[PDB]
Amino acid sequence: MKYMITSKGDEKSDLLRLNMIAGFGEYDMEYDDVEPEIVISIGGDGTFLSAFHQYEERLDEIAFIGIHTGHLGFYADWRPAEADKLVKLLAKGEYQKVSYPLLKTTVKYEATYLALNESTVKSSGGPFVVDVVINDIHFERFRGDGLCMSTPSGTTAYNKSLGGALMHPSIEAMQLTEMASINNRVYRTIGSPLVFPKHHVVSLQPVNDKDFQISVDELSILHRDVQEIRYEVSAKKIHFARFRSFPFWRRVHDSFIED
Amino acid sequence: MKYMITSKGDEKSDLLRLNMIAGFGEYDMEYDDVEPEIVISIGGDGTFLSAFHQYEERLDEIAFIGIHTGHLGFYADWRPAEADKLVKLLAKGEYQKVSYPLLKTTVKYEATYLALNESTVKSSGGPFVVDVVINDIHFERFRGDGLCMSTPSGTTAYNKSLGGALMHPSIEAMQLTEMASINNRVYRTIGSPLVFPKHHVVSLQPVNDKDFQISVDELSILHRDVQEIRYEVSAKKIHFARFRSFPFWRRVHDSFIED
Amino acid sequence: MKYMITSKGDEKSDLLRLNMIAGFGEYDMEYDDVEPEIVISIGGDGTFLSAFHQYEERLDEIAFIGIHTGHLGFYADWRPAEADKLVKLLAKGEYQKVSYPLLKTTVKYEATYLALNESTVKSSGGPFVVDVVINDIHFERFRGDGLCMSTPSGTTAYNKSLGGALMHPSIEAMQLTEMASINNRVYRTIGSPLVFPKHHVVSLQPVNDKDFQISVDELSILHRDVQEIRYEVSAKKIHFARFRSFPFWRRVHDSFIED
Amino acid sequence: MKYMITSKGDEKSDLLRLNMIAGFGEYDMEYDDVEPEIVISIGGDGTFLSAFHQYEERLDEIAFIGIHTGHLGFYADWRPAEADKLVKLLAKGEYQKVSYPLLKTTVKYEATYLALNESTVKSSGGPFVVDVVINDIHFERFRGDGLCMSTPSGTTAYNKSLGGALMHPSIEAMQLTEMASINNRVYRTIGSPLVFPKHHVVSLQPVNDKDFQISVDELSILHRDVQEIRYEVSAKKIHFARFRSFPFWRRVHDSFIED
Ligand SMILES: Nc1ncnc2c1ncn2[C@@H]1O[C@H](CSSC[C@H]2O[C@@H](n3cnc4c(N)ncnc43)[C@H](O)[C@@H]2O)[C@@H](O)[C@H]1O
Ligand SMILES: Nc1ncnc2c1ncn2[C@@H]1O[C@H](CSSC[C@H]2O[C@@H](n3cnc4c(N)ncnc43)[C@H](O)[C@@H]2O)[C@@H](O)[C@H]1O
Ligand SMILES: Nc1ncnc2c1ncn2[C@@H]1O[C@H](CSSC[C@H]2O[C@@H](n3cnc4c(N)ncnc43)[C@H](O)[C@@H]2O)[C@@H](O)[C@H]1O
Ligand SMILES: Nc1ncnc2c1ncn2[C@@H]1O[C@H](CSSC[C@H]2O[C@@H](n3cnc4c(N)ncnc43)[C@H](O)[C@@H]2O)[C@@H](O)[C@H]1O
Repeated sequence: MKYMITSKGDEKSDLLRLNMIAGFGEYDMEYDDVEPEIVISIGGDGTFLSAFHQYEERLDEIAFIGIHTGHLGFYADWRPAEADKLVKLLAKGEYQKVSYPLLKTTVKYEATYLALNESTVKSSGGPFVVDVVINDIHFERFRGDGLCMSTPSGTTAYNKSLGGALMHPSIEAMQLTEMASINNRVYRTIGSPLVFPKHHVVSLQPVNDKDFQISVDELSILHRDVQEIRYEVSAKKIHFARFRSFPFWRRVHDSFIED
Repeated sequence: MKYMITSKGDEKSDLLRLNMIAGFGEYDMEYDDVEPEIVISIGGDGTFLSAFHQYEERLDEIAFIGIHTGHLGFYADWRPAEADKLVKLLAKGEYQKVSYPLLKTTVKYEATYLALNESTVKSSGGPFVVDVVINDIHFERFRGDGLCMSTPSGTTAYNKSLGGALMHPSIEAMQLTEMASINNRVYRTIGSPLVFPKHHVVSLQPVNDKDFQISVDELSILHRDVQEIRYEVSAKKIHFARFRSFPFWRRVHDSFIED
Repeated sequence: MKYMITSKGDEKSDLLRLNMIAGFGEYDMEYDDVEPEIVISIGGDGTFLSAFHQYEERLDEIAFIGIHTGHLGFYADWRPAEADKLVKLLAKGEYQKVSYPLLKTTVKYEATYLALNESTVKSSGGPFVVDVVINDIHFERFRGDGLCMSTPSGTTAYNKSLGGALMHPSIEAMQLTEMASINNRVYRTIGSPLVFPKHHVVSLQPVNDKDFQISVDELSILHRDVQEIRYEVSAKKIHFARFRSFPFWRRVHDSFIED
Repeated sequence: MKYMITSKGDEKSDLLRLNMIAGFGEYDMEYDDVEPEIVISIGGDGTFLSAFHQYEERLDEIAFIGIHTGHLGFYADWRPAEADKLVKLLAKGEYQKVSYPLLKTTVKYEATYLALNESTVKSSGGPFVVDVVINDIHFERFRGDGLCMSTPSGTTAYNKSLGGALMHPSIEAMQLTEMASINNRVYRTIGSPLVFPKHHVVSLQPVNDKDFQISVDELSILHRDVQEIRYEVSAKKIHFARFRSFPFWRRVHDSFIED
């Protein structure tokens, strides 16, 4: 199979990558970073996120795998010590694929983005004020620091820090959380995180200022003269190559409770 | 069709019920509170919850409708002034059915319960301490006041007060929230609400004391010599009779933002 | 000096107590559990809390010291291994006293209680609903699970679990936190914890049911036919005997961040 | 007395100001915006905050008064309709002064600032990571969006939105709240807001990046090559001219519960 390997670019990760490439040389495996079928990321979740965005135009043709040299690995299944076992298993085509939901962001002045973790919106530094419209229905006028829309796998990231729920990635949904909402006599938001199914469309519309800092995972990005920001669950999915059982809730336990 | 009407039992609700029965007398509609096909609740959500539990052995044969004389009505679609329009529409079979997910609780010493909103667990007054087991995997030792497991329609109730996410009821899931968790050097919980798909089983197991106060919606219930408490999304669903568009997110807006 | 020692009552604590008493026998130190000037607690914070309540009628005549055999010790300064150094330092009168604020609870049908950590109020099992009156001014109608009023040293306990602020115990104040407040169109609470100075009086008044479960630290206590529950910062203080520097914020760091 | 009046600068506020000046012309009152003894603000809390910062070098020589043409007025005592009664009462020297605590911010590369509401720190857009040092004791490594340090009167503002406690302004203290803290296996913060007495010093120190966006009330301000950010309760206080009883907790009730 065609494969490539991205590295965090430190000594540890670069050497592990060189060793895996040497190991793949002993099988029918071609290194191709233009049209790979397998993308191996060696580093942290940041490296993994970069791999995803490198190859987001061929998501349906790629299965992703992560090796963690950190630190945490929510998108790592593998420790560096098991790199040889992985080469072997991967060479013999010994895996089933698992798909996770993604988030489509549309910015209208249209620019469209795909997020694996989340997309957030904040001011250019003045007040944030936006109207939140759900399936063409006006839901609330949000005043505060910003808003975050998360995929299920993203719920353990920024979402978690904002008080969001952790959602199993078999659920096809997206989750909206508030950053520092203003609530008083005058000014009212729901307060609570909101979980939306497939085919629901959440639209953010400016009230005064039309300049926003928009993030998509690790990318952040001042957008000027914005008319609308639209969120929905993508029709596209990320596919992981999976080689043993490592359930989501065990990954959550390992990352947050104890390992 | 066979129908019945439950009332909150105050003057307003009883008279509305008598008037609807008189109105149904002008159509091919038989009052039968043993085997109804339509159950009309007149009161608040408490009255509605009682109606549901009255008839939970024939959920697949019944479509529910709520008239609110309160106050709030998350399970009300109807104001008292529209009672005549409802009699008319209902008589002519002019409706599509909408189904919402339910929560199965199993208490092992087996007693099984069905919740429309939630089931909660707290101590008999001493410390609460339970082990939380997800699909046979030990996830955490919870120390605090209690735990709440919510259906999607229940997410606006007790769940919301505990910091839970609001979930659209088209999502087949259940949501676990903490009550006053202890977190320190020693003692660790996830903190965050957790959303589980269909077929996931969350099990609570005692550590010291085996006596718990368990609630299922409005029913609460000291259980003695408990071995296990098991939660999963039910295979059963509640069916509503629905006569116009009144989207979930608009109901949420109306109940929490402004009406 | 007159002293006594309370023990958690396990093997470890009882033996440490016997050894300290033997060590005190070599100085001018009289064991007197009726009118002690020093009260040594050996166990956890629960043991310490019991010691405090044992002797709350002679708080101005007593200095308290805690040895932790647990676990956590917010009211422990001492590990079991330093028990000999403590006997020595204490025998030679080698200490300055530090005072912490206390909370006065008055229950009117008057019963008055003193809390070192907190006093809480919940239902007898039905709805909790109370009117919150601050210095004779009606502030809110609280609907939810209950309320907690904390001393500064108590802010690390139940208060912390309810989202309360941690307050340095040099601040003469009390802090009110909510348990699962209901907030919607109809029903409104402040949401936020509230910190009150000395001489402010917070009064809770029943709306329907007049039966409440009231806790004062580890004591809990169904009160019937309640007219009022009144909170204010006590004029009385707890005195600790203190032998080296162990700042509050370092105790907090050690108990919650890492030790 | 020497006085001046700042206006929000809309039609309503400018005309009210012109009318008050005309009314003051009938008493022994000199308009002096260089060395006033009374500073009247007409607008919102934003206008009030600007007045405070206009005159922060002569805080001990000035008593402040606010008229609200909004909206909310936490620093307003007065509605526009009572402007005449105020001119009269103020002319006759008919008032007692009330003082509120302030927050000193020191930024070391020293620049010092005084806040009436709060000072916050966030990244220049990369990760925020800072070491939190309390009275020279290392307390935590904070990873997240930022931190907020609030005065007692500021606790109803940004602080409240971040989950902070509301504190009565007779308490001489400052309150530190987190913005979106990261908490996992690796990375740990206290979570809870922290309340510090007078004479406690909280210091923030950079870990990697040394560029921060620092706010002081409405002023925000990229600081480059930062070595330290230091917070303590100021020795300086803001004085209000006060003409009738309008207790803090009633102001809170009116702004957040109902008016
Ligand atoms: N999926 C997931 N779960 C848990 N942790 C994750 C995940 N993805 C990344 N990370 C962790 O994010 C950290 C840097 S990844 S770079 C971009 C991500 O930063 C995250 N981020 C940004 N600000 C915050 C805050 N304030 N809190 C939590 N997470 C944040 C956000 O989700 C972005 O997608 C590092 O500790 C990773 O292990
Ligand atoms: N589904 C739903 N959404 C929103 N509000 C609801 C719902 N169902 C009932 N209610 C409201 O609950 C109140 C009493 S219903 S009796 C049993 C329910 O009480 C609810 N409960 C109990 N304690 C609390 C607290 N502390 N907070 C919120 N909700 C609570 C819980 O969900 C139970 O299912 C009344 O205001 C109803 O309009
Ligand atoms: N002051 C203080 N700080 C931190 N931890 C404390 C403190 N005092 C006691 N404790 C801890 O409380 C636990 C049992 S003490 S018995 C009575 C106390 O229980 C506490 N309690 C009760 N329910 C809860 C919940 N749900 N969360 C936190 N704390 C709770 C409350 O403050 C009472 O005063 C044990 O881990 C002690 O180390
Ligand atoms: N003291 C006080 N209490 C309550 N509300 C206040 C106060 N001071 C100002 N305000 C309100 O802040 C709003 C704009 S004032 S301009 C600078 C202030 O903005 C506030 N701010 C900035 N971001 C937020 C967020 N996200 N939430 C709450 N407050 C925020 C912060 O406290 C700054 O001092 C307006 O509604 C005022 O009535």
